[PDB]
Amino acid sequence: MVKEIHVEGFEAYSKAAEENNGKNIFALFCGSKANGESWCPDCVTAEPVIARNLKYAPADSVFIHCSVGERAFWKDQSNVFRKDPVLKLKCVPTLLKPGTPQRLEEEQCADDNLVQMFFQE
Amino acid sequence: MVKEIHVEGFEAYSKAAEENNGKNIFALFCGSKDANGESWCPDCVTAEPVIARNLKYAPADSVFIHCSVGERAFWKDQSNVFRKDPVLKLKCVPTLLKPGTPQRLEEEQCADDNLVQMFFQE
Amino acid sequence: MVKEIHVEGFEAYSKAAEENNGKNIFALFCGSKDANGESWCPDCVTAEPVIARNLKYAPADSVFIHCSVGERAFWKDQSNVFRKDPVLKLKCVPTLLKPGTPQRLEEEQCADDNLVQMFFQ
Amino acid sequence: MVKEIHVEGFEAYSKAAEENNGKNIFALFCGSKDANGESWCPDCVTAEPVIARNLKYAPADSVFIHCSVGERAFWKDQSNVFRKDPVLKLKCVPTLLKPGTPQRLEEEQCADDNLVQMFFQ
Repeated sequence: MVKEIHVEGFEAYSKAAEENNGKNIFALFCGSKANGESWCPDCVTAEPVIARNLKYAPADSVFIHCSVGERAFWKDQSNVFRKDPVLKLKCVPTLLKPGTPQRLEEEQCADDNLVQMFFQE
Repeated sequence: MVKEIHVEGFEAYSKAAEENNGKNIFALFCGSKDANGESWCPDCVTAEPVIARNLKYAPADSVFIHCSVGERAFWKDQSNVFRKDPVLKLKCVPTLLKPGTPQRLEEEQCADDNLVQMFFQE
Repeated sequence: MVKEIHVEGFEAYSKAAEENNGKNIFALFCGSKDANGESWCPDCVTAEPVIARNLKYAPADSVFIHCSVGERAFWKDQSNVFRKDPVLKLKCVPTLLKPGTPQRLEEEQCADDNLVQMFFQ
Repeated sequence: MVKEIHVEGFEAYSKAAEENNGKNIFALFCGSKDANGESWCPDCVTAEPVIARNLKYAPADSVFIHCSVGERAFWKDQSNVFRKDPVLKLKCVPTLLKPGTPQRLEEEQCADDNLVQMFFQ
């Protein structure tokens, strides 16, 4: 297993990221959950692909699962995730290694080989 | 210097990419320029010199493909061949990408001197 | 002008249709737009102006429901509520239909000026 | 209907213009359409239907000249006959112009329904 952190919203994400700033951080940005209905279909498709490829990450990695909030919050073009100078999120799902060019979006987050490449190097 | 190819449109990109498939390819996708070198894509204008002075960080034997996607009116079409390509999946210009990898920069990140260095660096 | 309702998703369409059940209902089913006003459905983009300039041919008290079915990822789901509804039985976007009738146009026929006129007139 | 002339290239355009010099001429300059295919000019393709549906606003005597300037490579030549012509002074395609007047629309303005109606009226 790889360490995983589950956060809801930008403040909770920021705390997790700042407390792991010394580590190999991978982050998935996805829509919030009717508990057991995500509003983001491509998020739901990505989760299991990401889950089965996390083993390819280097041993002491940290996986942050970040729920961005409700669809209406996410649709706000000026929301904190879209305007963050490092995250610069354009959509959910996004898989990213913060502060690097390593990014996958939408259907690419369910692409088994690209997700393996993302975690492995 | 690093080998550079300058291509205009999808079929010309496709030829360069397929003839260099055995090589370490970096690609920049930008708006086409006018007859005075004038560009409709302001973020593309900004990115060009940052990318130019960081290419030296790419490995030896890299190939840099400078791809003009065409006019604004071509690019504005949400169904254009660059956006629908299953590998490129372009969402905006400028895009800096290693095709078939997670290595991608978009818009103002293409003019970020440290992210562009990191993108080329190996 | 003809009365127009703009709805997003199945629940909002269902409200509009049930509150207009005593009226002459025309419905367009289209891919959802981005903040950018931009569409993932190119046949939907081509149809809206054709439909906009032919709506004047509808009987004066008609009700035109513009229904955004959701994102591509929602629509691609072959079992989604729009495709499975017993009355709508949507097979594609765009679809122009008078619910519970044989009157239906799909894909490029929604940008056919004479067939769109015929649909409303 | 309004009289229309379809010409390919400068010499053909010059013959149509000179043979109609007594008349109210409107001219559209667009890219050539390659064999079995559309043009290389997307803004030309967008303009054509807007222009076609507003031509009825033109006055009595009117003549509409549809002029293909040639291939993209010819057009991109900054010294080509259309760009250098002392009356046409073309800067881009599409261009809608009443030769020898200040009446001119370019690029996206050629698909602006109200500016095109105004140009013909």
